[PDB]
Amino acid sequence: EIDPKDLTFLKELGTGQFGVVKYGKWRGQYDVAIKMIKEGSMSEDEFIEEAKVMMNLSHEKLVQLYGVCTKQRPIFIITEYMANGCLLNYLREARHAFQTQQLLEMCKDVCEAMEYLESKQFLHRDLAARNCLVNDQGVVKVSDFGLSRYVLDDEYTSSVGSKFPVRWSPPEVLMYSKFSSKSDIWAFGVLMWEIYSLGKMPYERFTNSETAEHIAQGLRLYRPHLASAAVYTIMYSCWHEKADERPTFKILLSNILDVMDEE
Ligand SMILES: Cn1nc(-c2cccc(-n3ncc4cc(C(C)(C)C)cc(F)c4c3=O)c2CO)cc(Nc2ccc(C(=O)N3CCOCC3)cn2)c1=O
Repeated sequence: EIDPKDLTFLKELGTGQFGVVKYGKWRGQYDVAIKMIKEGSMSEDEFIEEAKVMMNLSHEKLVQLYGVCTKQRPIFIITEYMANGCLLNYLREARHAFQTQQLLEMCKDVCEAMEYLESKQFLHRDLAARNCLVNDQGVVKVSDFGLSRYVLDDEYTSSVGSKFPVRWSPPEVLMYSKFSSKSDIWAFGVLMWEIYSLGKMPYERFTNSETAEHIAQGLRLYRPHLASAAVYTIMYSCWHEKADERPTFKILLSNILDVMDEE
């Protein structure tokens, strides 16, 4: 529990599923981001109970939760501040002129975070470049893990809703609501595709509805130009039609390290 007397509100950082997020300082010293949870957007009591478990998730590649303000409304969520914002927009800025080793290191950052979540049996459920952030050193960290469970908007939570992450979801989620570790694995493969494509929309010439068909029929994202055969094999291995034949994040991490050594 953070005391809101110890916060300031300095600049807007944009809006997400729960409303506005601000940059400010905590204790007059520490940079933070502050989610101000919009009324009606969150299952607040459930989140408050889960925040207790989320306070114990800590890894260098996970955005760090500093605390919450829950003796008031709106509730606030206080985290690590990530100076370069979301990965998706960062990827899309041509000035960065990334080398492919830098792209692979972004995949590795995310894979490390995801291996830690997997070790805790904790699903993200919306892993995608829009839900990763980049700090002032260029390190990518996974954000907003587990928070999909508290979203009240049916357009997000329904698998045929307009906001559901269709292009990041495996067939068994879209058809049956079968969420598992292996559904985050599928999304991670799509995220590597986003990274190697410099932030293109997956299935860029298809709708959500056409994507769900394409993939249920066995077809897959093409190799981005910047991806070697070895990198494409890694992302592609995340998309096996049999969930149980997809790798774990531990295996992915070893594969990524091997390719880094090879390249
Ligand atoms: C910690 N933090 N947070 C956000 C932030 C802000 C708005 C929304 C969200 N967001 N994103 C996804 C999401 C998903 C869900 C589910 C439930 C759908 C998964 C639930 C949610 F609450 C959310 C959610 O709030 C976040 C990330 O949390 C943004 C941060 N930093 C910056 C820094 C710079 C700039 C910028 O302006 N620039 C200018 C151009 O150069 C680059 C930098 C912008 N932001 C930050 O440090």
